[PDB]
Amino acid sequence: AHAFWSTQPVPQTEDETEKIVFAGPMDEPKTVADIPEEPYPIASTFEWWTPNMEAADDIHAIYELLRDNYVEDDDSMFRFNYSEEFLQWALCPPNYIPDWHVAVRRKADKKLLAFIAGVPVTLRMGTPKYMKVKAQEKGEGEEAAKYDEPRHICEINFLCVHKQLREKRLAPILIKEATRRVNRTNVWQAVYTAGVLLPTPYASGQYFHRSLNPEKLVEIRFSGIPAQYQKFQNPMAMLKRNYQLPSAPKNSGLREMKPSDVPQVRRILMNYLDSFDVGPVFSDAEISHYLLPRDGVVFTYVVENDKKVTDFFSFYRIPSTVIGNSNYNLLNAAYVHYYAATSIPLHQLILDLLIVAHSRGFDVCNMVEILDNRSFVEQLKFGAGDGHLRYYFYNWAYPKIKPSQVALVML
Ligand SMILES: CCCCCCCCCCCCCC(=O)SCCNC(=O)CCNC(=O)[C@H](O)C(C)(C)COP(=O)(O)OP(=O)(O)OC[C@H]1O[C@@H](n2cnc3c(N)ncnc32)[C@H](O)[C@@H]1OP(=O)(O)O
Ligand SMILES: N[C@@H](CC(=O)N1C[C@H](CO)[C@@H](c2ccc(Cl)cc2)C1)Cc1ccc(Cl)cc1
Ligand SMILES: [Mg+2]
Repeated sequence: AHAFWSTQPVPQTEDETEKIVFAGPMDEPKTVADIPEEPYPIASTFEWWTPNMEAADDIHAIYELLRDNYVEDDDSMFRFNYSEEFLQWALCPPNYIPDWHVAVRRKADKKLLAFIAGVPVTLRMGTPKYMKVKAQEKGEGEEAAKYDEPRHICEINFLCVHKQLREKRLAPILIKEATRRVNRTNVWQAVYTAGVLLPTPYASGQYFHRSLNPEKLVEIRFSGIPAQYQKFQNPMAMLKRNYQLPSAPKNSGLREMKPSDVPQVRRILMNYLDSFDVGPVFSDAEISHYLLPRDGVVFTYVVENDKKVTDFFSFYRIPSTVIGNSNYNLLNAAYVHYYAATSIPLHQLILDLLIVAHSRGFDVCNMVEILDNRSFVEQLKFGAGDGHLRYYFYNWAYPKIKPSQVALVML
């Protein structure tokens, strides 16, 4: 049933998954020297391209391909519209590897036809806690601990084939070539998410959305006036009132993050992310890159009291194209990013996120049920969205975990 995924070092079924007991590689160990030097053979109308992410024109070409051809909802009403500043940020973290960004262009006119991006990530991905307990009961603790050290692997994102080229087996070709370039750098595992079911996820979670400007959301048909609001004489006035927020953060001590906060934010974040089975390890340079505010892209606030940072939150912006509408071009969405709470309940920290996002003119706040995102769904009036986000590894055997054991945000 899967002519491509069946030939790959991934678990092939849930049954196979269900009997994985320790973290570790799927495949034959191999070396750099075994991997072909030359790009995979490709059709003569196409050519491989490595974009230069320091070139505005290169960023622009990837921007247009995604604007027109990246992920839509199931009803083809909204399509993500990552900005060029956002792509620069997401594709170029500290020590990114230019060769990991793989594109296919049409020779004759250099039109971008397909893209896939790999970036480095330092990931904890050793045997999960629940399996380590089982291991102890079996007498098997050393085997369970073998791959505990964080690993420098590849995070794959932004896979996109132009609509005119769909269903011609281009996506496997891109994935093979990314894999080759990554292996040529002595990296053998990757982590990726998708909103579709593939062989075979190690975790799955729901999406959640929090209305910030319900009037606009109803106008563009992101949201309905739900059926129980009909019994009311005036449905929408009641909807704004339900979703209203304070004008200003309720935590005094709340202020935008600045560069001098990098060490403290690193510490509180890493201490928190430790509680999860799969989770990134960030250097100070990586905290600076992913969390310092950047206009239009990422927004980060710390709670500082008595000169020390005790809590923080971050969210990032992605507008979506509204594919049908008359009145509105764009849905301005805020996505919960990393955070850490040590002084106040997480719900009270995130409420200030919703307040800031609303003040700065976002329409909806969005998140997946990773991290401790559940602990605040009901008080903060999030509702579940459609479908599920699935988390995957390439060349890594891994026991199924709850999404509440996952701490990697994928942009
Ligand atoms: C060590 C380093 C390893 C590095 C690599 C690690 C693996 C990275 C894996 C990539 C992680 C990406 C993470 C993200 O970015 S997920 C975001 C994916 N992008 C979108 O959904 C944007 C809109 N859609 C498209 O652009 C195209 O429909 C895509 C490109 C998705 C497929 O193109 P098309 O529709 O023209 O199809 P095809 O004929 O060329 O190919 C059909 C084959 O492709 C398999 N397929 C379909 N969708 C996905 C998908 N989302 N992940 C992996 N495989 C996918 C499918 O099951 C089939 O194989 P098999 O079922 O026949 O076997
Ligand atoms: N490789 C994936 C990256 C991803 O997992 N995302 C990227 C989306 C934007 O940052 C994020 C997301 C978060 C909250 C909600 Cl409600 C929807 C999508 C989840 C591709 C993908 C992109 C969009 C969607 Cl909906 C699902 C999957
Ligand atoms: Mg294709």
